[PDB]
Amino acid sequence: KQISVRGLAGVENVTELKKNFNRHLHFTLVKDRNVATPRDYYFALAHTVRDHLVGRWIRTQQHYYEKDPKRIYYLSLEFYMGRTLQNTMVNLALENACDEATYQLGLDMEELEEIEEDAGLGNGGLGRLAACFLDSMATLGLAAYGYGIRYEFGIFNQKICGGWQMEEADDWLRYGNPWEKARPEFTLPVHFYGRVEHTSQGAKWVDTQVVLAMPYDTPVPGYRNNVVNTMRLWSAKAPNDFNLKDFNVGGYIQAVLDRNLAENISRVLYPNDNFFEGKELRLKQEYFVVAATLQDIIRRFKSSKFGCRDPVRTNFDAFPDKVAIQLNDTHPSLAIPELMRVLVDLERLDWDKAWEVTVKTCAYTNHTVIPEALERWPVHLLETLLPRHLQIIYEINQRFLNRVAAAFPGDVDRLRRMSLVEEGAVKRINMAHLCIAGSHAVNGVARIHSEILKKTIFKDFYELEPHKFQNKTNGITPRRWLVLCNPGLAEIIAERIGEEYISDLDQLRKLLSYVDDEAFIRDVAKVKQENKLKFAAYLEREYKVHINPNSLFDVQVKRIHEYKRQLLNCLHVITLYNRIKKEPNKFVVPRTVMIGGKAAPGYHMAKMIIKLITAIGDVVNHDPVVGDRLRVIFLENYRVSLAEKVIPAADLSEQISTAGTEASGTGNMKFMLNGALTIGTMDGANVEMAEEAGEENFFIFGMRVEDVDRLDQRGYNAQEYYDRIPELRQIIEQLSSGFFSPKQPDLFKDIVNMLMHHDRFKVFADYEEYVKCQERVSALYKNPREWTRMVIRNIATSGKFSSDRTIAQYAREIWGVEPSRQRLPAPDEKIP
Amino acid sequence: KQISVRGLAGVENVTELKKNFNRHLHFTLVKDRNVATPRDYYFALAHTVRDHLVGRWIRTQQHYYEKDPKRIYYLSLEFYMGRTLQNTMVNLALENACDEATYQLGLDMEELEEIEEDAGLGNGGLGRLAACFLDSMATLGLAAYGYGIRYEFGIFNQKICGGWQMEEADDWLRYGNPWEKARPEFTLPVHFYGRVEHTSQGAKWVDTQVVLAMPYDTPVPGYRNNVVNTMRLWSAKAPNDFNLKDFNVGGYIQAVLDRNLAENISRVLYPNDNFFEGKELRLKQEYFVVAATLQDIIRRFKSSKFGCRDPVRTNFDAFPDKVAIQLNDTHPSLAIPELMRVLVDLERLDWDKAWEVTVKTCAYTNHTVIPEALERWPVHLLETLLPRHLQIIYEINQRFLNRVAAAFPGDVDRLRRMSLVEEGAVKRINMAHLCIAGSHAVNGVARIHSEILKKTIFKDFYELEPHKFQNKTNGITPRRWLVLCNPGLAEIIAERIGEEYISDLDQLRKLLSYVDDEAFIRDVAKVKQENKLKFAAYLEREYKVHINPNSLFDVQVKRIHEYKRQLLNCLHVITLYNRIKKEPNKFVVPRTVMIGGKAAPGYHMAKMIIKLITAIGDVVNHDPVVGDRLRVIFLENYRVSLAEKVIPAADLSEQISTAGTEASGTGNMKFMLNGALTIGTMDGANVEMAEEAGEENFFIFGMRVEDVDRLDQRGYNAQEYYDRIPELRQIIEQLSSGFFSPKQPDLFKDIVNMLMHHDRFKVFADYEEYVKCQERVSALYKNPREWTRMVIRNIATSGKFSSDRTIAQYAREIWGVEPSRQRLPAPDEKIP
Ligand SMILES: Nc1ncnc2c1ncn2[C@@H]1O[C@H](COP(=O)(O)O)[C@@H](O)[C@H]1O
Ligand SMILES: Nc1ncnc2c1ncn2[C@@H]1O[C@H](COP(=O)(O)O)[C@@H](O)[C@H]1O
Ligand SMILES: Nc1ncnc2c1ncn2[C@@H]1O[C@H](COP(=O)(O)O)[C@@H](O)[C@H]1O
Ligand SMILES: Nc1ncnc2c1ncn2[C@@H]1O[C@H](COP(=O)(O)O)[C@@H](O)[C@H]1O
Ligand SMILES: *Cc1c(COP(=O)(O)O)cnc(C)c1O
Ligand SMILES: *Cc1c(COP(=O)(O)O)cnc(C)c1O
Repeated sequence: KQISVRGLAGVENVTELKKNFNRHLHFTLVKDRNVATPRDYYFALAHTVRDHLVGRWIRTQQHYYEKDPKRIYYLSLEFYMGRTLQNTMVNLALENACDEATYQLGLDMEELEEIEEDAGLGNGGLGRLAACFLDSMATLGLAAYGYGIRYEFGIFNQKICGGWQMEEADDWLRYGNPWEKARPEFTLPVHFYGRVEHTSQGAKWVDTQVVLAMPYDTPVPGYRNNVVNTMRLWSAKAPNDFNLKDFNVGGYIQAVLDRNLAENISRVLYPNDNFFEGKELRLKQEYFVVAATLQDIIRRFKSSKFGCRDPVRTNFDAFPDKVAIQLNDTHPSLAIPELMRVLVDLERLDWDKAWEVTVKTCAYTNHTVIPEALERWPVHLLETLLPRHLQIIYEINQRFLNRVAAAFPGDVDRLRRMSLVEEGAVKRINMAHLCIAGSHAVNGVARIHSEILKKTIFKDFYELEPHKFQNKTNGITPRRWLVLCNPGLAEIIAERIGEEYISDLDQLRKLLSYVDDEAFIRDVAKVKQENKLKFAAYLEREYKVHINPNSLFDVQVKRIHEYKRQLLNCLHVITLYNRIKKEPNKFVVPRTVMIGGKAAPGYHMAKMIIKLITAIGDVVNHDPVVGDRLRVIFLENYRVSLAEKVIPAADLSEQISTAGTEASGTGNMKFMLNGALTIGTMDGANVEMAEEAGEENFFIFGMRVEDVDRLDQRGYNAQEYYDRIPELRQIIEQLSSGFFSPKQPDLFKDIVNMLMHHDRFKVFADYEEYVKCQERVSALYKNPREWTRMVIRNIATSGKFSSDRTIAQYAREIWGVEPSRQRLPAPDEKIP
Repeated sequence: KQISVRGLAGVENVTELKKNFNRHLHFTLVKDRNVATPRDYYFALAHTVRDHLVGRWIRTQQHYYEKDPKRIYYLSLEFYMGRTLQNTMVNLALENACDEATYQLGLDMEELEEIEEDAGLGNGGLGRLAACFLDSMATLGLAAYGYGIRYEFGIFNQKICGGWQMEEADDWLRYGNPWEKARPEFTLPVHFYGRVEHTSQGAKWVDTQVVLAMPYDTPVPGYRNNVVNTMRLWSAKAPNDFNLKDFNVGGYIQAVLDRNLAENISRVLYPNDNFFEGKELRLKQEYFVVAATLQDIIRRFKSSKFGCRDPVRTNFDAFPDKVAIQLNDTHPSLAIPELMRVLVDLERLDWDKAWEVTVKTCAYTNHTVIPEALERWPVHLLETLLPRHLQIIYEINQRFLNRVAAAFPGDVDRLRRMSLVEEGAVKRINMAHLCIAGSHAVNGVARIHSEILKKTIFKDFYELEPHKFQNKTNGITPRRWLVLCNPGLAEIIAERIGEEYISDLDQLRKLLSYVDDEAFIRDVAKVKQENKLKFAAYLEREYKVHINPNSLFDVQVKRIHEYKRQLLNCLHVITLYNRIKKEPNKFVVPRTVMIGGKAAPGYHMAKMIIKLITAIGDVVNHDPVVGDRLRVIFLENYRVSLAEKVIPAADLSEQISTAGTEASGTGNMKFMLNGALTIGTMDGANVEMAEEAGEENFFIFGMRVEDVDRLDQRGYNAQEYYDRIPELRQIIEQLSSGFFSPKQPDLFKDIVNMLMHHDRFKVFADYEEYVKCQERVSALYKNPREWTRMVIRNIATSGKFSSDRTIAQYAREIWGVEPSRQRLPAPDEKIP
């Protein structure tokens, strides 16, 4: 029945909304009632909600121009936004008035929200982080700017055909985007290739090709405080001139068709999660965000109340007190040599003076320690495409290694290990060394990840500069991740403690005084039950299904990777299958195991792991002896809007990374706040979460970081595990015999040789502890009342994992900025 | 001071307009007064004017769906619209209220109209015709549809650098288009390549690639009668599937970058005027309009009150009484085999029965007799790209030549001359033969052009089917071409005869009773003078100039071609130059000779002719002895909105085509209605115009069609002319000596060898008569009063050259449709 505090259904504003809705169907959409579709209705609603945003967005921006804050620019190559409609109504408190208004126009608003396409401009974690951050910078009142690429194809749509992933182009822009404001008026040029001449006073980047960067702005509304900040996303556009001009007389028409070569820089998002691919088109995407963003930054500093102020030079020795740029991973590292290039080559500051300014402005977030994720660009590729930025990266290495030398006299290996230039047969630039060297702050995303950085990959850097290294554990936004996807839970919590918790999540602690309160136990388990019934039917309707809603909904949803160990969960699922087929009239707690997530194309192992899951589902789900008891499902095309549907309905969250690989995790937190219990290793933010709810209100198993290290020193031999555990040996035999692949028996023999001979993530070493820890999960699900009271101990202790906490600490400890909860005055106009 | 009847500046609607204008700056544009530019103001105005259009457009279309007219589809690959803002206000009578409203918002509306980009979706004549037709079908109340390609780059922008044309891409869509309504909702597929299998009952076009055709609609408002018709322009979009799907596993990312190959079909307009280029991309553009349009046509027949009606089959033996398709030139000829393909292959009608339906639906306009303009497609290219349409074109040739054979027994040369298949070493299909064979009507665009067709190129066709051949002389729209570009002239005429003439131009005859009326002579010469002063300053401001406004403004503006004979006008200009330098203190009527127009890139001669003109301007305009007396100017980037500025200010119209080459002409008519006097040959519609004003109120010279034919029989020898005329011989010597090219003396030696040795258009044969006829022009300009009274005899007799006359005859004699002047009721809605 919903009607939670989705705000007020004010009679006035409901008459105002129905009116404006009907106006956009007519004037904007040019459609009449006896020819408009649901999609037409979705669009009229989008444009009406978007109209209540703009006086606040115009006022917020006018406001920062006269009040001149220090501004925070968050540079990221991914912004994984998902849908905007419900969120904007949550934030603007329009949700009950517009469901009334559409109720009375006769429509079902929840039906129309499903017509919205996700903005899938990110891959997984790093980009959802960027998107959660944005909401929390807007809610904390900060003059903050998200800058990225407007990709026309975001992350691909995954189709499973014959158990295999088939990729499809994510054509999210086809029907339009009501939430962007193209600003061609504000287009800027980006230069590529060319050459350098060092003439008279200095270096000059000459005979470059030009690509134009065209801005498109989306409003980011804070939670109910009248602040609407901007995300500025750049599109690539060919110049009107050389494309034809100069002697490129190989066809006028061919010359016009070749504009595309240059518009290809923002055509598509590279589909890889935690993996570097040294592709020239990725380096152009990286350089293109940085060049157009830095011109926008320098232009707002110059012409923001310094526009007035002369008397000596444009003094950039105020630039760090007016500017902060956060580098989200090393994909924007070119911001360092680019700020040096404009400062030294264009503004003709002195190197030392421009460097000090660059360091005090810049800061870097590391997102993984895994080697193959790290960005090490071929220097042949850097000086063709950016010959001046390679000069500048050489000068910087030289001055930095002279700082190392002077502080660690004679330690010639330190010099070679700290170098930004990796001498090897294919000399490369290590971009994370660049970022550490040119940022005043470097941070990890969970305390364990941040300690691993200090003790192993950046230890040379940490003893040279202890002061750069920090931690800022990730967060999730309680607006999307609690009140937007779980209005039932938010209602029952608000009903007991109020609504002040959505901008102050630590308040969830007050729920601890209701673990022993019976009305609350019935309510917490009833929302969980409605959400499970609502997801059961989602799959029978939108994908034909019959899952059983009374089973434990066991879900692992995240990008498909070997470190994430979807395969361990796979090994758990066929044990349980085989225990059942051996003692079939033995009771067992029923479960639906749902596993979903995207594989990069060409990550062959990840593509085999999808095929293994669906192959376990083909057998398990069609065995008459198993019945209700076990159902294996692959959840196709996992994305942000599916995550808002499957994380509310889950009972068990599966976060089983090998310890020391998952830097933080954030699905982690989405499940803890929404009432699931976590099975997991002492990895990433899991460690912090078990610390917040009590180890005992969590299900930890497996090796700790020391134990993987103790096992690598020995040498990991999986033949030992196979040999010592019959249950495991049997799974391996089934796999290699063709039990799961009848017609093609040797299909999964790649995963078996991987597990048996070169498994980097030690699946078999965590298997016994995982099957045992999984017995304890089922034992407690059997006790409903007690499963629900540790769920309440998890929800009530989730406050630390709100992004408002993360961002209030980035603000204070790195940007040097202060958070506000205050409402911007922002009404608007009126005259007659 | 303007304020003509540009309608009423109603206080109410002026308050309504200022209000809505301010609304779009805020809600649509997201801009505030202290940050909006002129372009922002232009856009808010465009969106407010466009809002008064939509209830009429939605009502007009609802109206044709219940009233079910026969619909007229005008298939054209060019629609040369120009700007839409002023036109829509002219047609909707909003022009005085919006100039008041913007006056009071403080803006200058005439300033904001100049921010509008032309829709330059056409090359010259054929496409402006299509655009004039559209306005007149909407003004005559016809259920008519313009269908074309939405090109992203229309015809190039011409820059002259060093006297040479330099092409630039026409990026008209950059800042947006407020007048289109994308309708992705209504996307349809177009198939290419594949193969045919003839299975069981019939042929099947199998294994085709698919390109999606995406519709974009623009409103076409009739003059003040509440009718708003649609122009539907198709965009090419890649499928989401094979682009990646199938084994096109040569990169996921490369697969996404290759979507462009298919979106290239509507990237750019081929820049050639009256010239065929057998390029595969042109044939895909041609097939793409036809396939998506014909699906739209069949779908509105089926599902328009026949949607209700069953009881036997969908009977297409009602299709010609419900449908008319006009083929604008042979660029849509594929409509014939495509209607046969759907009817025979898809609806499984019998061939004879589907053919009769195709002929009675189809009709064809020929636009030129010049050979190199004619479209003769390589059959290797037709059966790769469209293997079924080549089967169908073979069957049709076979049945047609069996009709010829039966009626002209034994005439084996007729058979080979009438064939749609030109056997030659590169077998080709003659598309005009196809069009004659599959249309029930074929028409020329001027009576002489239409007689030339019957007597020479299609004479075999005419004696086989006399009944197909017709004439429909072209027209120009008096809305754009009189009241929109010349409000001064329209005011003074309306002031004496009223305003009913703008939808009934023949009324201009009433002005004949004011040739001997003095108030009218002062008024007709004063508007001409204001318009000349307003164009003088246009070039000094927008291009730095100082032309003299008291000189005779002598202008030839049209596409650069050898048949058009810009070179004869060039030969006139240096005679006059040399007469002056020989008798310098002899008075001569001063003139500014303006020549402008676009050359196709790679039409080398046309590109030399531009260079010759600017080279005559470099010498002539910098001779101290010449002074005020002669100024040669190249009018750069001639397009529709420049034509609205230079045709009002002209005194002399130059239409000097070699007789029998210009099929009709329409610049012709624009100048006659706007008060210029025509110098011209007895070519195209010039013949009809001299017939309407009296031969004597015109300046005819040169060979008539018989004389060119009499000279070709002899053989044309230009050495005879050179030999017999000293003035000519001298021009040739100057040209070949380097008089006009000091630093590179042999630069124009290509044009001299062309003139002297292989001039197809007989420049020198019309030279004596042209210099002599030009003496008579200057003699009358010396007599102001008498130049103005023959101008009044030209304006007063222009009525026949309105497109409402052309279209009322296409309607009656070919579409079988009746014209209405009645106002559609069309107000709109209201409720509380
Ligand atoms: N030159 C100016 N005069 C007055 N207001 C301005 C000016 N420049 C910016 N503003 C205001 O501040 C906003 C900041 O623009 P931007 O620098 O692009 O983020 C503008 O949209 C206006 O509200
Ligand atoms: N995320 C990944 N993890 C591990 N190996 C990968 C991953 N993505 C790709 N690969 C490997 O790296 C190559 C380049 O990446 P891609 O074309 O994206 O698969 C592939 O051909 C595989 O050999
Ligand atoms: N199925 C229908 N029911 C009612 N009105 C319709 C229907 N189909 C079309 N119309 C009306 O007629 C117009 C014609 O659409 P079209 O066939 O696309 O040119 C629509 O925009 C509606 O105004
Ligand atoms: N409109 C034209 N009239 C005459 N010759 C032309 C024209 N356009 C092109 N040509 C010739 O035809 C060839 C193909 O056309 P284009 O590439 O458009 O110039 C050119 O290379 C010239 O040889
Ligand atoms: C939050 C989120 C993630 C991150 O989940 P992890 O378990 O941290 O990998 C990935 N993808 C989607 C769609 C998400 O919403
Ligand atoms: C009307 C028009 C033409 C046609 O002029 P002609 O003299 O018939 O060639 C060509 N181009 C433009 C821009 C026009 O407006």
